[PDB]
Amino acid sequence: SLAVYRRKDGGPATKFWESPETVSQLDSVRVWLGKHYKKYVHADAPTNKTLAGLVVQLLQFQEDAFGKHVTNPAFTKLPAKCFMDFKAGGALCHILGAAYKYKNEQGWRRFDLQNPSRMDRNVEMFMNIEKTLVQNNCLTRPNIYLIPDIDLKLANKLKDIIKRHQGTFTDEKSKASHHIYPYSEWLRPVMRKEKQVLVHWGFYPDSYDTWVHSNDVDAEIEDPPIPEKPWKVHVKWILDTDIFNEWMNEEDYEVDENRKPVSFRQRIST
Repeated sequence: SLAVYRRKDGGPATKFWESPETVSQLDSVRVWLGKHYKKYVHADAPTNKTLAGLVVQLLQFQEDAFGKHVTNPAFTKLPAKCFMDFKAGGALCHILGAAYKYKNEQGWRRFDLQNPSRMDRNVEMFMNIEKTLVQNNCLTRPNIYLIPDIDLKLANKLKDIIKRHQGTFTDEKSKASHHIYPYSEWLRPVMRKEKQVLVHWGFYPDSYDTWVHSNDVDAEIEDPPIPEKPWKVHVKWILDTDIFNEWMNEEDYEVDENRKPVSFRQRIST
C-alpha cells in the first residue's frame, strides 16, 4: 500500500517550506507585508526565509496544540489551504501580518511558539489570526444547514460538533455554506514539484497531505472543482472533523441531490 508514507500527524512539511521555490514565493508576501503591516514588520525586517520559518513554527504550533492527539483542544486548526495562498492580498499575508501585529501588541521581544508558559497567549494569537482571515474574507467557517431527514439525536450531536469547531448552523438553506445529508482507501494528487507530488489522503484533513515521489504516483493532477454554494456532503464530514479537530476536505464527502456519493476527481487506490 502507498498509505505506508501517509503522514501520521498534521505537522508542517518543513522541506517544502525550506525549499528555494517556496522561499522565492514568499518574496511577494514580504513585500506586501512591508507596505500594509509596515509598523509591525519594519523592526524585525523579516527575510523570505524568516517568514518561511515562521510559517513552520505556526503550523507546528497548531498541530501540537490542536492536533488529533489533543483531547478537548482550546481551538480548531486553521485550514492548511490558507497557508498555501501566496497571493499579494491573500490568506498567508494576513496570517503573517496578524502574527506580527499581535506580537507588537503584546510587546513581545520575539515569537516563542515552543514556550509552555506562553501557551495561552499563543492560542490568543491564533484567535486573532482567525479573526483577521475571516474579517478580510480569506476564511469562511462553515454555516451549515442540516437536511431535516437526519435523525434528531444525530442532528443535535452534529450541532454540538459544529459549535465546538468555530462553525454555525442555520435553518435557511439560502445562506448555508454546506448542506449535510444522511449517510448510508484512496488518495488524490493535488500538486507536483520536481519528482515530488503532494497527495491528499481520503478522509484525512488537508494538513495530512504528504509529499511523495512522483514515480510512486503515476496519476494525473486534475483540476479542483469550482465552489458553488452550497457544498452537498454527508454527515461523516462533520463527524470526521470532530476526530481531527480540523474541518475535512468536502471533496471526500460530496453527495448529489439524492444522497448518493459522488467524486468530482478520481480516487487512486493505495
